[PDB]
Amino acid sequence: SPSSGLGSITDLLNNILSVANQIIYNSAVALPLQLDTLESTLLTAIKSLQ
Amino acid sequence: SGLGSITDLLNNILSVANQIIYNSAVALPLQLDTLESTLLTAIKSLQT
Amino acid sequence: LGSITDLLNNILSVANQIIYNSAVALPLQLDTLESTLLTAIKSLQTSDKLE
Amino acid sequence: SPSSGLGSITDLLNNILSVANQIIYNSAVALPLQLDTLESTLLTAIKSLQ
Repeated sequence: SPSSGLGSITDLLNNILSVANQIIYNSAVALPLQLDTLESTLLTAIKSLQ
Repeated sequence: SGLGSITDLLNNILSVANQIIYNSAVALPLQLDTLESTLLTAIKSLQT
Repeated sequence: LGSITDLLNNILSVANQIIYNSAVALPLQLDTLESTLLTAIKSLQTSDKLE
Repeated sequence: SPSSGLGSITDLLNNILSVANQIIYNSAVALPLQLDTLESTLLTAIKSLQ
């Protein structure tokens, strides 16, 4: 209903898209980076044994 | 169910999306830290 | 109802599944990874006391 | 594009759907694959002292 209905719906959809964009950053960049760092830390501690 | 209920759906989706931010940016990273620490101690108990 | 209502219902549905994956399935895999590794390390100690 | 197509709204819903899907793949498949690859690497590093 002019023009706010389009505007209010458009604004929520815009919020949701920015959050999902952040979630895809967390899952495809941040966490994979955290797991790589964790692997090598532990991998180093284990090789530190022999 | 006019514009209002669609606005409820949107709020429900936004709220759930927020929970997913918590899980992925807070809970999982913290779980990984706790795990890293537990294994680090155990490996270290082999050393000394 | 309806096209937008249908799309939104789908999105929500995928979202609830993402909540399960990230709050239940992944933490379970992390716990099991921890358990499995601790067990490898530990059974190794138990293998020290002999030979 | 004709107004009947809804314009702003329709593209947003498609993007959010596309992203949600990629998030599903990352949490259900990619991260699990990386976790398994991690566990093997560490186990193999342990297997190599034994």
